[PDB]
Amino acid sequence: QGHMIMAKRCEVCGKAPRSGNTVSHSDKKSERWFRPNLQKVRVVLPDGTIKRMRVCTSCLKSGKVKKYVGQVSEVGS
Repeated sequence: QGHMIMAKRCEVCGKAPRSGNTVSHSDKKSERWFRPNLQKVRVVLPDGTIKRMRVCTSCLKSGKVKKYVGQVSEVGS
């Protein structure tokens, strides 16, 4: 393999979701289930719109993205 380049990655920074080892709690949510290491977080667009985008945990942790707050985890760190 290696020629099949159709993969799901961060639509914000382009990097792939290479870290999804974190068990969350109190979610029990399902937006067509969860993606492999990818959390679609509902963010706000500067054009005045709300969009679900696939964001990598790296970007989620760095929090340097245009966000509408889509993280309700009860643990700080």
